Amino acid sequence: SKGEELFTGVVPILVELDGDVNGHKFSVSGEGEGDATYGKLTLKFICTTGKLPVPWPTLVTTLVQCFSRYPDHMKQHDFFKSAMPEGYIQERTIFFKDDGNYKTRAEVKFEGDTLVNRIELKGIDFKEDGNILGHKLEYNLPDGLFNFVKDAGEKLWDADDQAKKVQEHLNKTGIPDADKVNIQIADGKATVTGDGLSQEAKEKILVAVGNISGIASVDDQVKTATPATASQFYTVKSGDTLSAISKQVYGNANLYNKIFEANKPMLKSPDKIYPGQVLRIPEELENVYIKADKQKNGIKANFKIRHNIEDGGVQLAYHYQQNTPIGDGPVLLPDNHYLSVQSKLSKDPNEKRDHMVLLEFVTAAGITLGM
Ligand SMILES: [K+]
Repeated sequence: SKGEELFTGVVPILVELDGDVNGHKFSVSGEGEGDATYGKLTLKFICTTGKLPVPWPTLVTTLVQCFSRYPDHMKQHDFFKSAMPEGYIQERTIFFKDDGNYKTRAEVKFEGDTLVNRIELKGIDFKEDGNILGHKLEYNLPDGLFNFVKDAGEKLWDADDQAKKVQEHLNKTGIPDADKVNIQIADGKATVTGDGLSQEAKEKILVAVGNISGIASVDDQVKTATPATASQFYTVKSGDTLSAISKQVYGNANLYNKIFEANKPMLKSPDKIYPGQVLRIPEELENVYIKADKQKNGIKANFKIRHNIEDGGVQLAYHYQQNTPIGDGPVLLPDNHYLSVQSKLSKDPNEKRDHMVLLEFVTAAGITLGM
């Protein structure tokens, strides 16, 4: 198990992708670094040929799982590092439901002190007005400033006494940790400041202040003691039901109670949603499932990605993966396990080329009972 030595600290990363999707050719270069002790990746990608013809999110999985955090009890199962520095070949087919597919072949290996991921991608059969080539997928979840339908929500005053009325509302309705934030109201703009809340507790506070009549935006100045993926925020439409919303955002109405619970105690029952109300849509988690493929000396994985569609819905991307070592030295062939991935996409306001900034955390784990 030599290869783990190479990952004990911060390691620079080069990524190069040459892609052609339905004859639309493009290239991507990536620079940054990974820290496998923390399963952490910090990378920025640039479309070097111009504008990217597909949504950036659809390329994330293709654009170095040797940087996954494998805890001590899991190191027996870390195929990815055991193949270093000679590396591995990583191949996938990605089936976008009701649309085209990507086929990818990548070489992942050290070149000097740098871990390099060189990729060839070919996409075919996509609908030129589909969600992919039509650029209908949301890039990321809005940060920092959240917008609400200004005149929707609880009526706390007619048209610091305003911020006082808000704080009393948060308290009276039972919003957890309302006593750990400070509210400021400036002409339809609320600023919420606080420290050491959960991601979930923060989100419930933000939504409860925004769902007040006369509040058009909420400035999230709240630090979470600990990150974690944010939820989607959904604006209720005339005619909506929680069941129909669930069908759109998750794919089935049978997850409607997931939305209801995630918006308690602000929301008292499924029938009390109203047009213009913002609701938290908690992530439906997807894991990466890995298995060994010994008579090929590597591993297989399967998983799916949920890509949010901008104007409502989810585009599923089914992934099937095979990894084969490049070197002939023995490698670790793991037991069945899974990886848990948290990813955040952002933009450099000063960058002018088509790009993607990526922050990612990945951890390994053993298959659970509920699985
Ligand atoms: K409002």
